[PDB]
Amino acid sequence: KHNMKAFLDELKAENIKKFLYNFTQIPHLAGTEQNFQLAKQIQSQWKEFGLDSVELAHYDVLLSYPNKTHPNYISIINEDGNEIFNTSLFEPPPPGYENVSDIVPPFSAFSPQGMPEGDLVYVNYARTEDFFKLERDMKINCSGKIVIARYGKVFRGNKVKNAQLAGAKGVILYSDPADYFAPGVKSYPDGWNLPGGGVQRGNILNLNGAGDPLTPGYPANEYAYRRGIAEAVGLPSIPVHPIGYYDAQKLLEKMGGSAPPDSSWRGSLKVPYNVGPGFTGNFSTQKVKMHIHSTNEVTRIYNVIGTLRGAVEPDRYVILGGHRDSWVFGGIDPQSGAAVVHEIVRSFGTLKKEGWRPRRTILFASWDAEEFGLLGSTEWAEENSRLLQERGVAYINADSSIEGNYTLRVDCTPLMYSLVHNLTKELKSPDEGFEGKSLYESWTKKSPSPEFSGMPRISKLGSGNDFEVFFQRLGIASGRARYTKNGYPLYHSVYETYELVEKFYDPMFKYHLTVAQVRGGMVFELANSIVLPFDCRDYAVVLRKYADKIYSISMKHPQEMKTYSVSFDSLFSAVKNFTEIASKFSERLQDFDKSNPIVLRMMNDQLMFLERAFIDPLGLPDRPFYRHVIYAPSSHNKYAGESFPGIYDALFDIESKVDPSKAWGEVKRQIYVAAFTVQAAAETLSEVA
Amino acid sequence: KHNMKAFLDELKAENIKKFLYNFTQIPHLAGTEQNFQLAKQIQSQWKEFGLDSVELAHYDVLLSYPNKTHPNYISIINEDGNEIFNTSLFEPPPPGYENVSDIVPPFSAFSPQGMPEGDLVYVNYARTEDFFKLERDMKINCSGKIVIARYGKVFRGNKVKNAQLAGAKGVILYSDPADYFAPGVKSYPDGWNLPGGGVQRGNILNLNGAGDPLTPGYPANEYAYRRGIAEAVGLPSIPVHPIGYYDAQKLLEKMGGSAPPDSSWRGSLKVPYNVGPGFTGNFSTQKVKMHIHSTNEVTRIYNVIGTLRGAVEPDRYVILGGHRDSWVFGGIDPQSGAAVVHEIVRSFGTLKKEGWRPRRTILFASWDAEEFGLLGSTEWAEENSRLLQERGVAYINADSSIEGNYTLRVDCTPLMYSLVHNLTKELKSPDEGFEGKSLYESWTKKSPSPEFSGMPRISKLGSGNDFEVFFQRLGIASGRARYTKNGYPLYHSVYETYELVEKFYDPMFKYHLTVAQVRGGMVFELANSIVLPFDCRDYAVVLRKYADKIYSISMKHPQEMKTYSVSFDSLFSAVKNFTEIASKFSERLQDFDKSNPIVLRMMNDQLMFLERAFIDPLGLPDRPFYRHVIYAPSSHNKYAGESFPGIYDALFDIESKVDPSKAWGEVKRQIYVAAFTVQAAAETLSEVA
Ligand SMILES: *[C@@H]1O[C@H](CO)[C@@H](O[C@@H]2O[C@H](CO)[C@@H](O[C@@H]3O[C@H](CO)[C@@H](O)[C@H](O[C@H]4O[C@H](CO)[C@@H](O)[C@H](O)[C@@H]4O)[C@@H]3O)[C@H](O)[C@H]2NC(C)=O)[C@H](O)[C@H]1NC(C)=O
Ligand SMILES: *[C@@H]1O[C@H](CO)[C@@H](O[C@@H]2O[C@H](CO)[C@@H](O[C@@H]3O[C@H](CO)[C@@H](O)[C@H](O[C@H]4O[C@H](CO)[C@@H](O)[C@H](O)[C@@H]4O)[C@@H]3O)[C@H](O)[C@H]2NC(C)=O)[C@H](O)[C@H]1NC(C)=O
Ligand SMILES: CC(=O)NCCOc1cc(Br)ccc1C(=O)NCCCC[C@H](NC(=O)N[C@@H](CCC(=O)O)C(=O)O)C(=O)O
Ligand SMILES: CC(=O)NCCOc1cc(Br)ccc1C(=O)NCCCC[C@H](NC(=O)N[C@@H](CCC(=O)O)C(=O)O)C(=O)O
Ligand SMILES: *[C@@H]1O[C@H](CO)[C@@H](O[C@@H]2O[C@H](CO)[C@@H](O)[C@H](O)[C@H]2NC(C)=O)[C@H](O)[C@H]1NC(C)=O
Ligand SMILES: *[C@@H]1O[C@H](CO)[C@@H](O[C@@H]2O[C@H](CO)[C@@H](O)[C@H](O)[C@H]2NC(C)=O)[C@H](O)[C@H]1NC(C)=O
Ligand SMILES: *[C@@H]1O[C@H](CO)[C@@H](O[C@@H]2O[C@H](CO)[C@@H](O)[C@H](O)[C@H]2NC(C)=O)[C@H](O)[C@H]1NC(C)=O
Ligand SMILES: *[C@@H]1O[C@H](CO)[C@@H](O[C@@H]2O[C@H](CO)[C@@H](O)[C@H](O)[C@H]2NC(C)=O)[C@H](O)[C@H]1NC(C)=O
Ligand SMILES: *[C@@H]1O[C@H](CO)[C@@H](O[C@@H]2O[C@H](CO)[C@@H](O)[C@H](O)[C@H]2NC(C)=O)[C@H](O)[C@H]1NC(C)=O
Ligand SMILES: *[C@@H]1O[C@H](CO)[C@@H](O[C@@H]2O[C@H](CO)[C@@H](O)[C@H](O)[C@H]2NC(C)=O)[C@H](O)[C@H]1NC(C)=O
Ligand SMILES: *[C@@H]1O[C@H](CO)[C@@H](O)[C@H](O)[C@H]1NC(C)=O
Ligand SMILES: *[C@@H]1O[C@H](CO)[C@@H](O)[C@H](O)[C@H]1NC(C)=O
Ligand SMILES: *[C@@H]1O[C@H](CO)[C@@H](O)[C@H](O)[C@H]1NC(C)=O
Ligand SMILES: *[C@@H]1O[C@H](CO)[C@@H](O)[C@H](O)[C@H]1NC(C)=O
Ligand SMILES: *[C@@H]1O[C@H](CO)[C@@H](O)[C@H](O)[C@H]1NC(C)=O
Ligand SMILES: *[C@@H]1O[C@H](CO)[C@@H](O)[C@H](O)[C@H]1NC(C)=O
Ligand SMILES: [Ca+2]
Ligand SMILES: [Ca+2]
Ligand SMILES: [Cl-]
Ligand SMILES: [Cl-]
Ligand SMILES: [Zn+2]
Ligand SMILES: [Zn+2]
Ligand SMILES: [Zn+2]
Ligand SMILES: [Zn+2]
Repeated sequence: KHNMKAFLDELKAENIKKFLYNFTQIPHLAGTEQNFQLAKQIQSQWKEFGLDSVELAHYDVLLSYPNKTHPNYISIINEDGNEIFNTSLFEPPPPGYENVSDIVPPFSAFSPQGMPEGDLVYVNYARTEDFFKLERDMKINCSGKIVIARYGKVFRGNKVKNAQLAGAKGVILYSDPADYFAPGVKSYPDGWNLPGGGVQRGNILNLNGAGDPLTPGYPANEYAYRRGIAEAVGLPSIPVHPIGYYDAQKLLEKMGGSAPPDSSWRGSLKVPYNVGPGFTGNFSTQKVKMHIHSTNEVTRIYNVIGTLRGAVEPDRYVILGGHRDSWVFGGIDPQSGAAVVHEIVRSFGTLKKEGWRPRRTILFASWDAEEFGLLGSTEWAEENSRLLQERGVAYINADSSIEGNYTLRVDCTPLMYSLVHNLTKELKSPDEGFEGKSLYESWTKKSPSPEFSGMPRISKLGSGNDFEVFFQRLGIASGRARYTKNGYPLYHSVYETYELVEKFYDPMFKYHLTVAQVRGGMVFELANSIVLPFDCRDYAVVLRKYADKIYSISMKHPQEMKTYSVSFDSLFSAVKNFTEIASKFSERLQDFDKSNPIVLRMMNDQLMFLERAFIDPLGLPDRPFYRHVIYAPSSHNKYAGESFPGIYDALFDIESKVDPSKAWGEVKRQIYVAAFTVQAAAETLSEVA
Repeated sequence: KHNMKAFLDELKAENIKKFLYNFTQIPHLAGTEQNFQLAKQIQSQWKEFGLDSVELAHYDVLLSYPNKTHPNYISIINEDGNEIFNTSLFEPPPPGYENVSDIVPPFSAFSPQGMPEGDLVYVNYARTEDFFKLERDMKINCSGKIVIARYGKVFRGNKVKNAQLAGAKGVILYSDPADYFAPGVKSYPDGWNLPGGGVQRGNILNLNGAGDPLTPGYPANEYAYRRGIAEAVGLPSIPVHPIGYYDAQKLLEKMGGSAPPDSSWRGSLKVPYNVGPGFTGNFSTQKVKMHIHSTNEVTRIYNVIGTLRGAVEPDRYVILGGHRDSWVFGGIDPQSGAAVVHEIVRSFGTLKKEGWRPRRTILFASWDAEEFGLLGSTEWAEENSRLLQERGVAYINADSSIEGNYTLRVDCTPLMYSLVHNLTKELKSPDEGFEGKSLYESWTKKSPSPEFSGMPRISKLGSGNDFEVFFQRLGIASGRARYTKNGYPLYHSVYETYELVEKFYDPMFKYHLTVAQVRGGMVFELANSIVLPFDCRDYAVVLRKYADKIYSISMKHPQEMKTYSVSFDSLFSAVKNFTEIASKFSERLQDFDKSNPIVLRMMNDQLMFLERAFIDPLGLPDRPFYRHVIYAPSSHNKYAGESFPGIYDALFDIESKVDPSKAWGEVKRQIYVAAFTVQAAAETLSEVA
């Protein structure tokens, strides 16, 4: 039989290991020759593996790179202007890679150039609430200061935006052992912790879904018109640079001014964690000076796009996509995901060579420049948005397969909750102590949902990965899955290597195999079930949960809700209707006449277009590329999802707005928008005529 | 047989006559009780005629009405402030209707209130070029003046916008016999001309597709949040009022200042047509004073929505829609169209009662508040946009069936050119002298296309009617057809009556019948052809024509095109590709395996979504509701279509821009957008996998 079991059994742990090793011996930084070579290899092998076509799609996008002859670094500088202390120019490379060239030194991609000099303020995680505390409660003013912030909690682009809005003239990011050194574990190479010389690379953009900073809306193709840098989307206006905790200790140890406000502001280094501004009295005339010389350059990138034509509905696309570019070796990020995809392709190709075809078309992607802002996926989607809007069934992401070795992590649309439950009950747990039990059982035991007894946690989609264009811009049902912990310390560091994975995360490649089965399994089902495997009722349940949640936030302001006549009735009414209509649609989907293919196509179209129905073509306020009304990335933390984001942001900090009538007006406006869109989505599930 | 001939033969001229008479005995002004009653009648009869369901869909939208106890009028006022001349307060009503109540007096809907007083400037048709001539060449300054303009050439909303941007403090519109009195024909009731006391009502909004001024984007339903009037879309900021040529003569006869610049500025009244400002010396101290007291009011409107469920593809909608609201009696506008629709419904219902059903679902609409800005169609589309985006095959408009009695007029998407040619060859010409000949033959003889010998003129869609939301916002293939002349004088006047039509336009109701066959025929084919009756190749042909046209406009500026590197190569390349791909798609559509319904559905979806592919979700600059990249209403004349409007407006008057680098940049940007969208549309016709 050519069925799911056949697909699943052909997947091999040993294969994923061979591929991971192959993809991680040299760096594959976006826009470099080495990453072009790997694209060409992936393209050749997918062809050999059996796909019907395999093409490269290229774009010319804004990237950022340090100047090789003018390195970036930070100094403590004395009253004379002598640099008495300099941060490191490179991470000590790991054992056996000390002769690898083209390791990009740590830097914050897209930082502008500058050499600002000033007093430090320490801002904790540089979260919205950290700055509120500092400005509102402690009365510290960051204007003209250099801020230093510890990585963690929220996306680093949000930190930089927040610093910049507080009037900082520069930002220093560092990795605190409180957040990146697990108790009892040793530093790389002897365990999986971050050494003091390790540093986290990463871009610091605020793109809000735009893709290439220069070409919002349109693909960065050969004849594209580009904005000038001054009008580019999402670039920071102040220099930024990341450092490790050895160097951070040197910058923090002399800090003076106010004490930290409380213990949630103290990391684990042996320093007081004073907020500043500036240093204690003896050094009060020493300053910090950054030297940043990175340049932004339009550079060509390459996606690989593989097609496995569907037998019955070739005009219906199930997409498995993940990126290929890495900061350095990409041992976990992305290559642990890409090796999984490569084996998935191999297994689908095996079946195809024996004469099978999926029912719908499967598209496989190896995206470029994900690290620089999801640029490769976003540009390709901009190019192909019409095809995707009308034909896109689903998108399954495939970045890192592991960030830990404890249990499964799934984030996805409610429309895939049932699919994930059902598949995971049919898969074997790889976990110690659950030999012969199902993945559902182990996952449910170790990660119980907060809401329902006997079910597992499934999170909403956030962002900071390549599903963003598909889900939040285009409204294609999306999901992702990986093994996780109970981020990871070596994230975006030179120390993320093949050996890190083989020695410390997954020596048997069993967690990888489990992830390939979940991802692959999802795609197989999406691509081959006669009836699309979405359950609209699961949306109805979460919609009520989110409505209760947003209502409760509003209800912290009972007096304003009275004064301005703020009602959530319309939104609850819409959610009720969606629940009733969804229930009747499910009955029909169960009871409809199974022989009739138009009836079948009608009802699958209704399932496919349900996610699509949550898109507002007007987008969210000031964020035109975030069009989904139910889910957007948090305005405060790009990684986290926010539900009813339009209402959430209208309510956020509302007690501070100077014109409350106007602010509450806008809350009511967002309620109207959301109720309307919920009702409109429900109506797509009504009988059609 | 239940085929098109059966549908077509059941249509009767005598039926349309009975309905026209029924729909035109009392006024049906939007938002009034009488128009609600007619909606309820139409709903009852469509039910009786056989439709599967017939519902009212209501909205609460901004309308405008004069104050019944405080009438609007204009005065010449002397140095003392005595009103020595007053324009009329009502049109003399026609014979036999002098006791009809609730005839709304002439007014410009949505005018703000005011009583400005000043000197007149006469601005011809108040076109963009009229104001250029006045300001640039004649050096007359309209700032603080009251402008008087003759109706004609362009939509009146554009006139008012233009006046307002020139700094006018009020506008007076009038009907010049040069434009509204045909030589040799008598005034109503003795012929079809406009009497001197006749006046053209009409709204003066600049909505740019928005619908209800208060709820852009979203339906004006029960829980809608509304903008405040100050933030409403499209309202004029200066008072406006329309008058007839008796009154206009009194205002113009004393005009002084400069002579008219040339004869294209002179109408047919016995006045010099001086431009002003102000009156000749003896009266130089007399002024003009307007008194406008109209109010904007949120008012309920009612669309009637009839459904005839499809037998095979019920989730595919062919829409026949036209409005029901009228300024007064609506003898031509709209009721000559609505009576045609009513008979179409009757004929489809006849067949249905004998057991037939169309292949696809047919939706019939009787729209409200079209006269106030296409509000009823736009709000319903906003409500149902998701259903329409994914299911809408086509929209056939059905406003006035006649504006003359000479030949056919068709404006539509290229995708319907072949359909219209083929249908018209099968229909009988109603024309004198073409007894026994086809409508194609008479139409082709009297209205030859400018491009192709042996073919008829088919125009692009403009706007100023209820297809705008469907075509230019949503990208649903749209068309319209009526009998026309070789506008009409009594347009939007009290004199537009049943008798005007029965006595002077169409006594035998044969032109009406022909129009019902064309409209009905189109819908029948769209709704019942196995393969959708669109020919993508016809788009390819016009796309090249428009590209040649826009290139030629640019080429008036050869030196700037050199300096700024302005190339149209990408756009021509895209048009070439569309031509090649369209040709290959047509071969497949001809040669594909006819038995396979998914292949059929795939290919019909590709045809349905082709029009859809020209939509940019970002819209045109500053006009977010005009999203079609090939067609928008002219920024200078809402009635006229413009091709490649983004490039056209970037080029318009470019020699006047102070920063030519920036202006030419934006031209190149619009070229990129257009080439991209053309290529993207073409790619939807490529094999899908
Ligand atoms: C969820 O689904 C339910 C239907 O199962 C749906 O109910 C609809 O509610 C609207 C109002 O929110 C109803 O609107 C009314 O329609 C009647 C005509 O049928 C009007 O007369 C009513 O207007 C009068 O009364 C109003 C109420 O005080 C006044 O403000 C107004 O000025 C008029 O006096 C009113 O417009 C509608 O009829 C029902 N539809 C049905 C089929 O029951 C509900 O709207 C859906 N929820 C959402 C969020 O869409
Ligand atoms: C209409 O359809 C035709 C195809 O039938 C399509 O042609 C495509 O044109 C683009 C360029 O406009 C080609 O792009 C090239 O791709 C190759 C890789 O295949 C690149 O090496 C090229 O880049 C190099 O050369 C450029 C040209 O001077 C340099 O600017 C660049 O820096 C590099 O040195 C270039 O990107 C593309 O390959 C073809 N595709 C095919 C299948 O022929 C045309 O684009 C379509 N028209 C529109 C408007 O889309
Ligand atoms: C390790 C850490 O600091 N974590 C902070 C907090 O993380 C979360 C917080 C909440 Br609340 C909810 C969820 C998360 C979360 O899922 N974090 C994952 C961090 C790993 C990011 C990883 N992505 C990427 O590295 N993308 C790139 C580019 C992203 C972009 O340009 O948009 C980048 O992020 O620089 C990946 O998705 O695997
Ligand atoms: C009679 C006249 O003055 N004609 C001027 C020039 O007309 C044209 C010019 C060119 Br160039 C190209 C086409 C035309 C044209 O087709 N004109 C038709 C005038 C009749 C308008 C008629 N519509 C309507 O009355 N609509 C309403 C509401 C429209 C809105 O709010 O958007 C209004 O327009 O007040 C109708 O479509 O039948
Ligand atoms: C990764 O694996 C690929 C393919 O198995 C290796 O690429 C092959 O390299 C040899 C040159 O030694 C050639 O004979 C083949 O043409 C290559 N094939 C392709 C498709 O590129 C590659 O060398 C491996 N890389 C590492 C680091 O092990
Ligand atoms: C920090 O690095 C800077 C730059 O390399 C060092 O300062 C330079 O040192 C040489 C003296 O060897 C001078 O010629 C340059 O003028 C210095 N440049 C600047 C900008 O100061 C500095 O010595 C290093 N500091 C430490 C502690 O190593
Ligand atoms: C997950 O599995 C459940 C249980 O098999 C599926 O629900 C069943 O579906 C069948 C076929 O329609 C119904 O007749 C049974 O009544 C259902 N049982 C229950 C308890 O609902 C469910 O459809 C699967 N989900 C997906 C997306 O496939
Ligand atoms: C327009 O035609 C309709 C229907 O033929 C007339 O409406 C009918 O009016 C009588 C009252 O005289 C009732 O018996 C019916 O209930 C009505 N039917 C409907 C569906 O409304 C209407 O009177 C005609 N109007 C004019 C001006 O002739
Ligand atoms: C134009 O209409 C105005 C307003 O009706 C007339 O002026 C009014 O006339 C009466 C005298 O009968 C006065 O009491 C009002 O004070 C006048 N109002 C204003 C605003 O002037 C005027 O007489 C009419 N002019 C002509 C020529 O008929
Ligand atoms: C208009 O009529 C023409 C002529 O009948 C149609 O074109 C023919 O279509 C048949 C069926 O596919 C082809 O086999 C013939 O070769 C076509 N003839 C020509 C000259 O093209 C055309 O399809 C009709 N247009 C529409 C929209 O139906
Ligand atoms: C890098 O720095 C060097 C040397 O100090 C300089 O000459 C060069 O212009 C810079 N390179 C870039 C790409 O800016
Ligand atoms: C913060 O500091 C700068 C001092 O130069 C000042 O311009 C700004 O107003 C200050 N803001 C507050 C709230 O104190
Ligand atoms: C692998 O699993 C063991 C057992 O719990 C755990 O203690 C170890 O920390 C895990 N490795 C990683 C990298 O999390
Ligand atoms: C109309 O004018 C009258 C009388 O001069 C006034 O009292 C009334 O308020 C106005 N009506 C409206 C709706 O504005
Ligand atoms: C037009 O007239 C007004 C006079 O009050 C003036 O303010 C404006 O600048 C003038 N414009 C030109 C171009 O003369
Ligand atoms: C009806 O047709 C005749 C014959 O050409 C024409 O002279 C007359 O003007 C037409 N009526 C109208 C209203 O155009
Ligand atoms: Ca782009
Ligand atoms: Ca609206
Ligand atoms: Cl992932
Ligand atoms: Cl029409
Ligand atoms: Zn990654
Ligand atoms: Zn990453
Ligand atoms: Zn009309
Ligand atoms: Zn009209």
